[PDB]
Amino acid sequence: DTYLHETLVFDNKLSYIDNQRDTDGPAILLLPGWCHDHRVYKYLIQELDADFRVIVPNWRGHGLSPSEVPDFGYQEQVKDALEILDQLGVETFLPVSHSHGGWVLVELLEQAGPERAPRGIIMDWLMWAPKPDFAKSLTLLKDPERWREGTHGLFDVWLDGHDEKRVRHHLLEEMADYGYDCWGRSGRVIEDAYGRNGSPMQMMANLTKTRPIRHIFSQPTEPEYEKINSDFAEQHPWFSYAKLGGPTAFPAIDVPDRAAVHIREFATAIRQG
Ligand SMILES: Cc1cc(=O)c2ccccc2[nH]1
Ligand SMILES: [K+]
Ligand SMILES: [K+]
Repeated sequence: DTYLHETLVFDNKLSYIDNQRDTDGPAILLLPGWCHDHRVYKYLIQELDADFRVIVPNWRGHGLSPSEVPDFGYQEQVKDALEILDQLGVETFLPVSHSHGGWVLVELLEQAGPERAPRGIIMDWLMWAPKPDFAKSLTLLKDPERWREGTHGLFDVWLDGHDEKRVRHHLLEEMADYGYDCWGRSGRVIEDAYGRNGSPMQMMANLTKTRPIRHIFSQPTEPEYEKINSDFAEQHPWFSYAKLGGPTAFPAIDVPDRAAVHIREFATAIRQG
């Protein structure tokens, strides 16, 4: 992209997006999920580019040139993200995550505190403990014989029977160059994160300093899913959700306008005390 930079972060060389917009805070920090890069945010960046400083960190072995790296998890993602934020001299940021980027967002909210990271937005992140089908997929991702088969079953779930041109391009073209190294790592970390933390909702409830977090999602579409978000929202003043009605698990791609108004609303709220 026009905005794609690269820096040394401890051992590893990481690419990141930085639009270097010279404007009022907070910074908008878009956090990739596993085994994809800033390319998932190219439509979202367009919505935000003019009115905000937009930062997109790419994880170790993630970017236009995927490469094998030493095993790491979401704690390393936080430190990696914070190291890029120190080098860019960014203080106050609004983290916005996609899917299992959420583990990075919540740990980041903890480690940075409510002053630097006063709110967060989590997009299409499975709020409940893995269901058998998702549990099955992590299995396949972790198996060096069937990891690719694992990715294809997930692609089926994320597209939800839609011929959605932009999302299909993301999955089959922009994730094509990611291998078992990444997809195997993704299965290991996400499985461990649900195992260790219970769920995203347990992790968020467990924060030392609870904060405005909004879950914005299109999937899953079933009533039972909306109710756990609704019940959690009832129990926690700080939690809200928005069902975006988009066709796929990638609203950043297929309803970027809708993603942006929620991001903008949280950005506005931050700018006003
Ligand atoms: C980009 C992306 C989205 C996901 O929901 C996911 C889940 C498991 C493994 C890898 C993954 N990768
Ligand atoms: K279509
Ligand atoms: K609430």
